[PDB]
Amino acid sequence: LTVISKKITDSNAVVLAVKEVEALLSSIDELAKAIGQKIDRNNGLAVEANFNTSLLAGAYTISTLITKKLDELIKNSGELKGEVEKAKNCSEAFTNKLKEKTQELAVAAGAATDIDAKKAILKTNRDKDLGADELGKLFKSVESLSKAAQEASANSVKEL
Amino acid sequence: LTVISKKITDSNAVVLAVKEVEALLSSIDELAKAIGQKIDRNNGLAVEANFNTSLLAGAYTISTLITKKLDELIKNSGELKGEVEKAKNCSEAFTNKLKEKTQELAVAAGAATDIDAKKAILKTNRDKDLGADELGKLFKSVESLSKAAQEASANSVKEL
Repeated sequence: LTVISKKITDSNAVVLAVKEVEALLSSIDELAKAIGQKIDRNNGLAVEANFNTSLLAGAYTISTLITKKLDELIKNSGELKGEVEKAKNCSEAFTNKLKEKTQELAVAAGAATDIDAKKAILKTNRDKDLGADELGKLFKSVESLSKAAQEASANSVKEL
Repeated sequence: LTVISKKITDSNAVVLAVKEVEALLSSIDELAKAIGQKIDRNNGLAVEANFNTSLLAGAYTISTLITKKLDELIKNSGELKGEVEKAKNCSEAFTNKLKEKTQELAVAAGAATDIDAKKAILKTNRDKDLGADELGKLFKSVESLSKAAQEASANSVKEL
């Protein structure tokens, strides 16, 4: 069926666009892993602490690409327009909190401390006041948008 | 058709897994954008140079997650097993080159220069000798694996 085909196609590009953002979110989690680290030829990472300024600059730029993908998805989001819009607003709030905190996160001579950096990009830190709180709100909202997997998978399992 | 359904499902999880890696690759490109930068409350990023050690540590950890996703995909890759395996080998070569270059990329007190960092993670730098060459080989090979879009899209456009 032509329309039934076009439906499996629409719900396809929707999960695709959402996974792209999940993957960008996952890379901010890898960045948190590299807080106060250096590449280590035997161990992968060794400790080289209290120099996280540019590392944070890279989480900032990734966060602005996530907002962009959330935003472009809205026009193609269909019934999940609502969930996309609240996903994107979380992403903007994360980016805005990092910008508020340049005193702690944007330190001269590279030297944003590990303690401050974890308060920005480590979902699980106890102190979350430099962006970490918003990062977690953004994961949860994108994880609820990813309910679009059940939506699309049911589209194809319109075999009944 | 049950089997024809199962085929649209298989080719679905294949593009999904590939987009996840494309997105992880794209985040290394954002990291390159933040080479020698800091968050800037008016401008997004301002210049704070020659302190890129941990930033590079984060590209390292992301690169090891890409190999992992390429590797897990092989068992579910079907006819594109061949293209997945050469994608993963590029990813391992990128990660191995970063490890070779700890003298330049893993500098004490945070201070890996912008010049050396671009030779590792900036696809388009002229000098590519600290990983940048392998990063580009990995993009191209994953971009050819993403030919799995035509594969899957033709599966669904088995409407004839």
